[PDB]
Amino acid sequence: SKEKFERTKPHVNVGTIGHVDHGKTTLTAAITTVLAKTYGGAARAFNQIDNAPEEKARGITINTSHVEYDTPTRHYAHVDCPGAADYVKNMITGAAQMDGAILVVAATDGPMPQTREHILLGRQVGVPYIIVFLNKCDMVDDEELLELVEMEVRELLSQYDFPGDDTPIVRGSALKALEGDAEWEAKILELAGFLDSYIPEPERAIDKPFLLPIEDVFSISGRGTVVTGRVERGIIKVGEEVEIVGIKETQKSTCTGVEMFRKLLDEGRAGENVGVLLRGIKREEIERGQVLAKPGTIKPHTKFESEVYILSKDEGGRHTPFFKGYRPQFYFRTTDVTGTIELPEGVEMVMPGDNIKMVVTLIHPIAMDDGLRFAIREGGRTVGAGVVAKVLS
RNA sequence: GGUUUAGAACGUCGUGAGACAGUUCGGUCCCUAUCUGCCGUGGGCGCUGGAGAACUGAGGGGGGCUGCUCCUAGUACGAGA
Ligand SMILES: Nc1nc2c(ncn2[C@@H]2O[C@H](COP(=O)(O)OP(=O)(O)OP(=O)(O)O)[C@@H](O)[C@H]2O)c(=O)[nH]1
Ligand SMILES: [Mg+2]
Ligand SMILES: [Mg+2]
Ligand SMILES: [Mg+2]
Ligand SMILES: [Mg+2]
Ligand SMILES: [Mg+2]
Ligand SMILES: [Mg+2]
Ligand SMILES: [Mg+2]
Ligand SMILES: [Mg+2]
Repeated sequence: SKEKFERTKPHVNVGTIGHVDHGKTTLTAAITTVLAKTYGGAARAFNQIDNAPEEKARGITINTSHVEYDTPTRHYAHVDCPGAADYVKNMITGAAQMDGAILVVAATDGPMPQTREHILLGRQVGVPYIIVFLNKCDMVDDEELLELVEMEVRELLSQYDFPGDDTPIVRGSALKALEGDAEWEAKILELAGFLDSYIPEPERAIDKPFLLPIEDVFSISGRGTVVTGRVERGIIKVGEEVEIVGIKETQKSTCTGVEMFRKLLDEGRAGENVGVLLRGIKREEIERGQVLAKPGTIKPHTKFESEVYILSKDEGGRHTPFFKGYRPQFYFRTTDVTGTIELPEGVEMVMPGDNIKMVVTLIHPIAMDDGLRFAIREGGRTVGAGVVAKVLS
């Protein structure tokens, strides 16, 4: 916290996606070192990304570790999700902010079970565009075998609603480009070109009132409690009133300071990932899941009508009916919450692969409006997405 | 140290002397090796004229334990761990 971040170049929220032990932290670490040397960004290393006793004794990503690197045209803000079966909740918070993704497949193994589950989760939340990166290559010195894997990735995307053949499948090692090989360094500089060319400049909302869903809370020793998250809409100013709304109850506060990757900001606008400092609030009372709205706009609710689209075996969901009393997990913006379903009159059962309305009573109150969407999950697998119809409370 | 001498006590059994894999405190462990055996170490004669060396090797003996850490490799395997 020292340098004022000057607002040059359009901000793009990027993140990696992939299977476990399949290239991801190494991919980001290579992007950090390569873009530092040629284009003249900040250095950093692979050690600073993933850290602590829990992510070393095993050697896996559990929390969402972020990076900020720059190119001539645009400015990027990377996110490394955990990619594993047990940590799928905190993966969704990183994936929700992401506009243009970097999928990671491997030329040795190929497609894996969670590579399918990641892409299935992304569309229901909000991932318009996606790029593939074959992160091994050099392990198999053969032209025929490597190109057979390229064919399999186009099938995954085209089956599950995407361009498929139009998506640029770049190839190359991360470990060779990390240390400094001239042929492999330039092949990741080519991926930087595809991030600019393929993914467009995302359209932000700088008009409708201020909102900020919290992905993860912090406690800076000196200043107080800080809350990170993408500014989903509107603008923030250092001094304005900020009514916290969500789980538990509803608190009043003021914005002490906005920052972007340990650098100051006056006007933190919509689209970019910023960490807002609060006035006289503790680490205990503020929870991961709540939202920072402008006073008077949004109101907390725990009962709502919604036209939910349940999925069948073809898309990816259930294969059996269910009566009232069913309690799955609802993923609104960032965090999950349980809720009992109440079906309408003249509706005995809910078959899979059907379009119906339903009143859902949540256990906690969460803020919502008419137009918002979510993705239901239960039993380590998806159920179906929907859209909010009417507020009831 | 224990169990098995003589002293003493408790509990129990006995009229009592005393008794009890019941308990308790105290209580002399001798021998210079002839022979076999064994570990060493010589003298004698032999090995066919005598002497000094250096070998060969039948045969015999000794020795043979094993952890942890890296590399291959976070590779095969495994949906993940
Ligand atoms: N030889 C080679 N090894 C690679 C390459 N990319 C990744 N690896 C290996 O894979 C390991 C990195 O695993 P990650 O993908 O970071 O594991 P992770 O963070 O759990 O992955 P996610 O679950 O996707 O978050 C390293 O120890 C590398 O040895 C590559 O291009 N070539
Ligand atoms: Mg990682
Ligand atoms: Mg591992
Ligand atoms: Mg004694
Ligand atoms: Mg005695
Ligand atoms: Mg004595
Ligand atoms: Mg003696
Ligand atoms: Mg021998
Ligand atoms: Mg051995």
